[PDB]
Amino acid sequence: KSMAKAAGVKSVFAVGNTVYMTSFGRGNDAVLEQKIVDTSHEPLNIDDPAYQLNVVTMNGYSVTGHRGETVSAVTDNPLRRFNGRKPEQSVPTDMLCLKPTLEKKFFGKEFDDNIHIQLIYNILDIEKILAVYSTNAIYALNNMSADENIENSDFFMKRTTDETFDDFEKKKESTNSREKADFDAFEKFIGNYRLAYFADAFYVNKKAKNVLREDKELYSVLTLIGKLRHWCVHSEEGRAEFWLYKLDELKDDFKNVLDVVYNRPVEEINNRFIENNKVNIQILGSVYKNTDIAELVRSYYEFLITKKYKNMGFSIKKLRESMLEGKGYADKEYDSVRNKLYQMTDFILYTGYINEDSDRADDLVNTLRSSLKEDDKTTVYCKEADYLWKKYRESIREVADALDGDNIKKLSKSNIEIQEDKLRKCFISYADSVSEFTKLIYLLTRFLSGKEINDLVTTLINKFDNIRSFLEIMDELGLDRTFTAEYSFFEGSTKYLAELVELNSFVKSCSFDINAKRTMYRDALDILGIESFIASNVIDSNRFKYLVRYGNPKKIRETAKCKPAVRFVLNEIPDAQIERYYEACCPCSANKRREKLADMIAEIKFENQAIIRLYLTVMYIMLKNLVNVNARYVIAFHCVERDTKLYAESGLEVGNIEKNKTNLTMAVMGVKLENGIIKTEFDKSFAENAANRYLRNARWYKLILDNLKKSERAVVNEFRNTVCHLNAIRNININIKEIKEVENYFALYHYLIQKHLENRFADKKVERDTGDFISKLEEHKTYCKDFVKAYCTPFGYNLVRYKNLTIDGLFDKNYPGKDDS
RNA sequence: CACCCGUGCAAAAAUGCAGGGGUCUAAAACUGAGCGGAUAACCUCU
RNA sequence: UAGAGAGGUGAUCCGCUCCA
Ligand SMILES: [Mg+2]
Repeated sequence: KSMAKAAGVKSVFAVGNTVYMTSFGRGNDAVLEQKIVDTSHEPLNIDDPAYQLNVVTMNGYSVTGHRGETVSAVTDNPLRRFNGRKPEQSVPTDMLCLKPTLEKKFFGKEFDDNIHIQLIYNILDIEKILAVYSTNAIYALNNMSADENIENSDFFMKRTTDETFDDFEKKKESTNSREKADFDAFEKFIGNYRLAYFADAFYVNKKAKNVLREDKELYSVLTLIGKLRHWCVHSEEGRAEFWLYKLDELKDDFKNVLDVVYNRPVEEINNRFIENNKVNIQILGSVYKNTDIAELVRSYYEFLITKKYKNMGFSIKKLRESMLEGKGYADKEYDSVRNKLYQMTDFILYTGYINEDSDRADDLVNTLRSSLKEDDKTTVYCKEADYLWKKYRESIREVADALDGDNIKKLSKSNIEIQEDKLRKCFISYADSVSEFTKLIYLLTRFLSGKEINDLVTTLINKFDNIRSFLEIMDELGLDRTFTAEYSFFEGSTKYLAELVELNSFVKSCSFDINAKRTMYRDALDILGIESFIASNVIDSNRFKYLVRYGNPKKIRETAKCKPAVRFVLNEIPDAQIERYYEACCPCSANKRREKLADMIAEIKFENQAIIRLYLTVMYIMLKNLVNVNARYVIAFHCVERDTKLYAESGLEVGNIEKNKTNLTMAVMGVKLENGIIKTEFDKSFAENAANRYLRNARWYKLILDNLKKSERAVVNEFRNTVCHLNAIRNININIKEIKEVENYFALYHYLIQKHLENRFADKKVERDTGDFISKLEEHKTYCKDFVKAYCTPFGYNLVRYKNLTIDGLFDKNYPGKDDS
């Protein structure tokens, strides 16, 4: 987008009165080129200048890079920020005017630079991205007890990693009713039949059958996630602030359960790596009659699992496809062992390429990089494939004829006695040499879907890589960086980055218990509305697996009867897919086809039936999107809970936060609540004394003040409780009963929230504005665009977040829209 | 097609044109060759 | 016609490596 980024300007920093500029290095690193003080620059990195300064002035800098095509761009001097037309230049502050307090929190003192603030913001992003997935996981585990649904202070809410299971059992005989209820809730949870849906966490094999873990292990696994959620979404006090970063100091039981949970996939991958692929290696060694067997298994492990030496610069799969084309191996007879044949051929190609065919690989990579046209690309691929086939014709023939039918049985029954000394060097690390943070993260992802698992892992690696790059460039300048005593967890950022990269290689979705199949047939029976085939068809479906985890089957069955909701969601379906779906089971235009398909979906009944796939697909996508929309407000509430304490440390009289969470935006504005109402009216003088730069502008200050008078503490409290507990989705079958016409997922989610709020506040007196909002909601049969900004006011101090979270069209990145007024 | 900031030309104190922002939001990076993961769709054999 | 598995293919989102 920006021409400055294209020109190669990575970042612009300002320390003291001197300004440094960085450019992109190898990977995600950084390096200094230009330093400018008092419009006078001295070059650095003489060996390879990414860009050069055409002209220098106090206003800005002129650069022309060589990253790609010669592109000229102009960058702005950060020292002149906030000091325009308004001794008149200084290091820029934070938009929230909360920089010195954060710098004092994570470091000894203020550093008067603009790098540490970026590092702190990147650190905060870790908690910000952990909150959403932690609350999603805790919702997934809380989905149990669906039949006897109740809403109160839940068992998972009050879980802390202070008392072990030894002390927890003491509540069994205690006369205290409050603790008796908690212990009974835990006992009821431990006997739930649906626990098998997370067999990768609560189940362990025992000589062999999968069996339920011991009680203390289960309690530890539950309470770890519970405490993680409570710490990340709430605000701690005392020594519990630094729980995640002083994770090294738990009790023994949690360490043991983390070790046993994380070790099982490693044992299944590494310990029996020989046995799983024995039929392949035993013939590969025959093919390589003059190589070391230990080196061969080492190379096979490197290729198949870690892919450490892969990515040489061409698709080996395409090379194999072009090499085998036109030969007899495409025939149907070899289809039984076809996958093993491709694996052997690919490994042979790789091994030949890494050892001897190095110059050829380099030439192929250079030729691929030098050209752009696809015709030349495929011609070069075929040219290399012909030579490769000519060289390797005999070996693949040897592999193919040695992998026929009963010969595999003879291969399997025989034993093998390889030496494991050379192989263990490249083994992935066991649980004995793995940090607690990665173990806890892995335990967290046992309750997430594939998309969520990938997003979490990738964002974590990206953030840690950014932290490492900032640490390195901080080292380059020569300033102090050493963290405080209680925040030393980030000192070894490189170790955690490499560890997470290793973890990402083998992380997979949680496997499902074999014995749970009986429960599947009854649950899938109810999700199709067949009350007192399907098991063979839809149980294995991934949509069913990701729908049963995050939703009550009965509520999902009931919520599909709402015709407009189903009608809207299938609009995003590509034309070809729905066109195929329609004529598949129905026996003139796209819109009527969609409407008829939605009507057929709504009235699904039983007593050619390929319609089931579309129903599960649409249920899965709409539920996932509704969950994702709610995830944003969890982030906002977590940010509020952090910012109230940060501002209190800053010196502002924020006051109590839990009783009324509008206190944050009230303290920033300089207005104080009096006798239940905001007495003061708007005045321009109040804008100049805003606690942060966001509320300095008069118009948005007045808008926030006007909207604040229509907010109520009880409504905001209930909205907060609904957001954290996800009660809007948990009671979808009632809150979506009488919708008329939805226009986007934002509107659907907010209508759900409105209906929930109206349902609960039906028997309590309320002030006039809320009554007017309720009257508007019921008559229009759609979400009100004023209540949405009325109860979203606690995030008012962050004006940008306010606008994004209350204006339809500014909320979704993929669906831009117009702005009001 | 949101927010903030700088510069040059208009001032009636507020607009236009042209740029930057990991220190704004779920939110910093153009092209080419590849790796991994996740959800799909199509074809061929059983 | 609708119901198993394997292989391949045109498209999507996130991360990562190399060169310009
Ligand atoms: Mg940021």
